[PDB]
Amino acid sequence: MDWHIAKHYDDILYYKAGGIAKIVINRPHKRNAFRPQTVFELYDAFCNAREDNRIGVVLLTGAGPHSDGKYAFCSGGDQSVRGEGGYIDDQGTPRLNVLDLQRLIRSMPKVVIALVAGYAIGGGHVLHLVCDLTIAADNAIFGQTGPKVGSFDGGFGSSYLARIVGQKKAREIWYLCRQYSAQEAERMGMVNTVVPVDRLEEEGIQWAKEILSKSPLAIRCLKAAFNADCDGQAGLQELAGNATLLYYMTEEGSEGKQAFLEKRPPDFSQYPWLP
Amino acid sequence: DWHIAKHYDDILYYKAGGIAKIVINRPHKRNAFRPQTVFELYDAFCNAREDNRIGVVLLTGAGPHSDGKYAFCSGGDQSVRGEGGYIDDQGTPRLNVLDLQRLIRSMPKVVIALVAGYAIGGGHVLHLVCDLTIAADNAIFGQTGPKVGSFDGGFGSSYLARIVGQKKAREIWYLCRQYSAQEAERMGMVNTVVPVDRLEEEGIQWAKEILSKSPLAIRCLKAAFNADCDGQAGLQELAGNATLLYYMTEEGSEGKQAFLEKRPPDFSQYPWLP
Amino acid sequence: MDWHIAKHYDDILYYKAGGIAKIVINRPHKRNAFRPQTVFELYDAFCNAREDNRIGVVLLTGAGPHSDGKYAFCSGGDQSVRGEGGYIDDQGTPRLNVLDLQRLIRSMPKVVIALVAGYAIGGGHVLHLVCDLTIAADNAIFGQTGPKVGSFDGGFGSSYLARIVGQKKAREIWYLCRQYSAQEAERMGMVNTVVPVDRLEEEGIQWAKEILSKSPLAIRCLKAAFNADCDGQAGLQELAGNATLLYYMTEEGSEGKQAFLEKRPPDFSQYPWLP
Ligand SMILES: CC(C)(COP(=O)(O)OP(=O)(O)OC[C@H]1O[C@@H](n2cnc3c(N)ncnc32)[C@H](O)[C@@H]1OP(=O)(O)O)[C@@H](O)C(=O)NCCC(=O)NCCSC(=O)c1ccc2ccccc2c1O
Ligand SMILES: CC(C)(COP(=O)(O)OP(=O)(O)OC[C@H]1O[C@@H](n2cnc3c(N)ncnc32)[C@H](O)[C@@H]1OP(=O)(O)O)[C@@H](O)C(=O)NCCC(=O)NCCSC(=O)c1ccc2ccccc2c1O
Ligand SMILES: CC(C)(COP(=O)(O)OP(=O)(O)OC[C@H]1O[C@@H](n2cnc3c(N)ncnc32)[C@H](O)[C@@H]1OP(=O)(O)O)[C@@H](O)C(=O)NCCC(=O)NCCSC(=O)c1ccc2ccccc2c1O
Ligand SMILES: [Cl-]
Ligand SMILES: [Cl-]
Ligand SMILES: [Cl-]
Repeated sequence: MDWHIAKHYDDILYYKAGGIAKIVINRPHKRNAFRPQTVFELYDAFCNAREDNRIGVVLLTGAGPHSDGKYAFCSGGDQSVRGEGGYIDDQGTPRLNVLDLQRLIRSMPKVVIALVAGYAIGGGHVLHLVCDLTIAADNAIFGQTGPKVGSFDGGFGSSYLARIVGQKKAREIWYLCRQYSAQEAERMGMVNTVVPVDRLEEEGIQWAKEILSKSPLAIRCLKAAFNADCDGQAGLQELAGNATLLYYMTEEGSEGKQAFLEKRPPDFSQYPWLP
Repeated sequence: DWHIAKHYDDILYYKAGGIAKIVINRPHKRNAFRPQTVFELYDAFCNAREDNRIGVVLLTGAGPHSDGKYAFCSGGDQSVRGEGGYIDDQGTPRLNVLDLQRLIRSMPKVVIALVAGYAIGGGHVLHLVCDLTIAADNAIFGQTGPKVGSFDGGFGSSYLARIVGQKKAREIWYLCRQYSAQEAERMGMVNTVVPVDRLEEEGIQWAKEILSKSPLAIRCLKAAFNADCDGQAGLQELAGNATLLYYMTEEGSEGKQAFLEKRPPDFSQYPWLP
Repeated sequence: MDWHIAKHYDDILYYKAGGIAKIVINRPHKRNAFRPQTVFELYDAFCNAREDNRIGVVLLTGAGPHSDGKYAFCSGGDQSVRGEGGYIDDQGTPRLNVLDLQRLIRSMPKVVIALVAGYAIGGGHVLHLVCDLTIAADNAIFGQTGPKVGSFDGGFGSSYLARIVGQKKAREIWYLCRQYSAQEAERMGMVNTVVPVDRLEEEGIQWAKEILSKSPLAIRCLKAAFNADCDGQAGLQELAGNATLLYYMTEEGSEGKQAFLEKRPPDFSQYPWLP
């Protein structure tokens, strides 16, 4: 596919083609671990994709293979910049800004697909989970390490994982910190499909296209609806927000706006009280 | 064996022993429901709810059709769809399947979807809200909303996610692909798969295993499962059953008699248990 | 492994070795059914394990094989002592005290692993479910019987089961009261791994050891986090409670304590308001 570069970053690469955007984590020397900068850039890129009216689907993946032949989606938080209370940015401030990225991916009204080749570990594992869909290469390796490396993600990393693979498997994943193959990840319900490494991107594009032929309004409403099963009032905000969006496309709704601007009482008398 | 219980235009309705059977009968539209179909379905389920002998309802689609094809339900009849809903005979737009969803979900009888061939769109959601699903090996499952300009962001989304998990639920809705009976079982939304010509017999077999159980235990469990999903509405069903059971106690009856006899109640004999 | 007896009980056995405790239900004549006393002792043992700072993992299992060659994890509430409103203890009081045990297993900040050989039925099934993890022998048999024997567990027995195997299977389990093999139990997501009968304990020990090499603080926080997806404010209590525990290890927190004891206003001016 004709990928065009959309913006230049230090830690990532960002492209667009038709209704598809592609974001690539580009720190293969650290198994694509994110440092605070990486997250800022990821945030910026996803935000860009959110703002682009032509983009309906974002493919997220890791740069590879590395000089050692190994693939990686993301290895999570860069431990070489970790200190007191978080990951230290260039200015000395401790951060856990991936939490903001998690929220953006989760709430943005575009479908996000993780394309996992090789390692999706730790925060990189949580990143794949929060994407709407996951397509794995048959060399993909999934797991958490928190309790081994002195961390934990007790937010979407735990609760949301449990809403994917159930409570028994979710706990196993976190407590033992083992590694799981692509086939195991699919069997437990956290990977949508598995393809050969050299077919990964093409599968991503194929899935993106099947989505891009759908109604954008139906898709955004559904995404909000799924979030509403998890995120209480925050979820209701997204779902009700879309109801308001749709209501702002009605004649009935516009009558209320015009009435105010024209400084007259609104006339809703023609509109029925449906069952 | 099956005795007809009431006559309808769009559906068929039978009863035998503790089992009722409701059949969507519009095979010319792959058993799509129009507002009338829903009214009749509602009426039939309500009837089944009211019948003290009925413990289990089997829900299925009429088939095979003249073209040899099977269908459970294809969802909302798009040929009667207009502004704001599906237009009934009287011109009023409706989404009354939402009421049917609620009745199936809340009624204290076990409802089993028997899916042969297509369970698509609103027909897919209908199978989901039934307590159990038994599929024929020719069954085909899927959503189409984002393709045909619709969506079910209620039980169609959230409840689906409580069955197959969030990853698969989203795939189902976003891509609108079709899934085989075997795939549907593997992902957790179908309870078992049998050959087409064994579907009804399997339904009857499952119904019978349920019919030999305590009706009180079953209704309490169904409410309990709903309570994990439906907040205060779910608590209403569950607490409601607690009240029903409390109205079978001597302690509870003392309170009633005391009021009717215009005297203060005496609960002093009853302990405050741990 | 060198198991040392830790305390004597009538209905159960209790051992400890390294960071592992083992609790065994010992009433094989009733397929390890629990009577009120059994629950009291189980509670006491788990509570002991909770109090022991060396113990990080508890293995729960049933005594066997029985004289008839049959294995059992637990067969649930002892129906021979069941009367009006509950299971009658030795003093005549009806009880459903297993509900308290369920809560202790679920909330205690140690990982609990059910090792299921043969029958895990009824309340014994629910007991396996509330344990964090389940390892089954390939002879394991799982199921509920409530609607057959005039009972039901509409608490963790229903809702939590549904958070493991999904709503369709959970309902099947309860409505039909069939039996399910170890392989079926794994396939539906309620068993973490299946091993041969004579490997069950060794697998338990192996899993326990992989957990015991992890950070205890990370593990307790994760366990609370998983409970928070299910138990509303009770879940928030456990999770927030751990946040308080961690806050009580900070210098910032200690300044507040010292200020009060020294009868002076606290000085938090040096501490930043992080993003
Ligand atoms: C699982 C691997 C993907 C690959 O193994 P492999 O053997 O193939 O290569 P390896 O030698 O281990 O690594 C390759 C090189 O890249 C480095 N590297 C790999 N992954 C990371 C990494 N994640 N961070 C820093 N460096 C990394 C390695 O150190 C090494 O560098 P080098 O020795 O050449 O100098 C492995 O490297 C590994 O164990 N990585 C560590 C995973 C990890 O512990 N992540 C942190 C847990 S917490 C997490 O991600 C996270 C993040 C944000 C959070 C925010 C709020 C709340 C919670 C958060 C959270 O839990
Ligand atoms: C996937 C099939 C099951 C069957 O394939 P097949 O190729 O074998 O059949 P087909 O080619 O369509 O031919 C069958 C005949 O039956 C008709 N038919 C089948 N299903 C429907 C139908 N649902 N409505 C109207 N006509 C239908 C076809 O038009 C056609 O008639 P013909 O062209 O020969 O004159 C396919 O036909 C199909 O996509 N049918 C339409 C499914 C559909 O998208 N329904 C609406 C989605 S939403 C829905 O049901 C719904 C309902 C209520 C809701 C309420 C609140 C919120 C959301 C709701 C909701 O999302
Ligand atoms: C699958 C078995 C579990 C095994 O069959 P098997 O044929 O191999 O053994 P079996 O011959 O039937 O039984 C062996 C001996 O142990 C006895 N036994 C086995 N299980 C139990 C048992 N659970 N209670 C009392 N006795 C039991 C048998 O009666 C028999 O006694 P014996 O004739 O030698 O004198 C079977 O024994 C059996 O179905 N046992 C009954 C299981 C059961 O119904 N438990 C009660 C469901 S409800 C429950 O556990 C429960 C508990 C607390 C709750 C608290 C709050 C809310 C709900 C609760 C709740 O639902
Ligand atoms: Cl981790
Ligand atoms: Cl649909
Ligand atoms: Cl039971």
